Amino acid sequence: CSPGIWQLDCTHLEGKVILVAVHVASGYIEAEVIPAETGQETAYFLLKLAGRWPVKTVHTDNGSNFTSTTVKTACWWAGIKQEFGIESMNKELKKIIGQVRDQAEHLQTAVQMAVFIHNKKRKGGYSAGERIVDIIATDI
Amino acid sequence: CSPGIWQLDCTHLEGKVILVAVHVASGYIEAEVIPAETGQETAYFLLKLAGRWPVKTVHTDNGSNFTSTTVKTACWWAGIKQEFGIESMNKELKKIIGQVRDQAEHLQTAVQMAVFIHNKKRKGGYSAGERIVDIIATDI
Ligand SMILES: [As]
Ligand SMILES: [As]
Ligand SMILES: [As]
Ligand SMILES: [As]
Repeated sequence: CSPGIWQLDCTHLEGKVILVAVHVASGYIEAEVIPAETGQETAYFLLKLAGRWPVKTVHTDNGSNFTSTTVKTACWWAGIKQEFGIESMNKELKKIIGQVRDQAEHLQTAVQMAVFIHNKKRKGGYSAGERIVDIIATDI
Repeated sequence: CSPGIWQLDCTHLEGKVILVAVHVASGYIEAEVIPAETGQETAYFLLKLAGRWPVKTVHTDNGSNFTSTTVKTACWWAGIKQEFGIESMNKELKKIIGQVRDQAEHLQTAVQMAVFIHNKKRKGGYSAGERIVDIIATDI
């Protein structure tokens, strides 16, 4: 699929919220533990993502995630569209979080350790972190 | 220079702390407004950075920035070394922040807008965001 398509959803763990972005073409992920599910936090994450990758469109599993004017303003400013109307990651990620959870005091540390492990793991046969960079560089 | 060298420093603005990472070979930046200058926040940012890019070494302008065991543990786990013993960005970035500051309520929004503007600006003649991806993909 197109190199500009992203998936953005939130999951819950230990009473906290984890924001999870997936680059659909590569399987690369970025993730953050956020205070709670707020439009303001979603908007921040979108702006950071867009300043780093060529983000064209973002899909989500919960469309109400994007209804706040803060989110719509971020998407407007960054030139991002949404699709009005991947699972192997959110499973794998929570699996990897589980494996490393006791090795870190704060969930946020375990989450970033798990993202690192996911993006560097070679499946075949590049890693997801290698694929995204190769896909983006190629499209240039 | 080598594609694995990063620069990480903190600057201050409006009573808040901005963490600024620069990919030395490309001029690409990532930045975050953080509560205050804490080892814990530095460690989080390092782990996120490392899960996304092939980070080998990080330089800083304030070596005491890296003395907390939290930071040393993050660097240990991610395989990152520091150099025991770029300015055009921190100037340009605060300049760009200034230009957009009134267009956003929170400094954190202005910071991400400024990072976006910096990484997408074409100097010549790719943008910094294009250069980093091309440098990393090539080194694969
Ligand atoms: As969400
Ligand atoms: As959007
Ligand atoms: As700092
Ligand atoms: As280090």
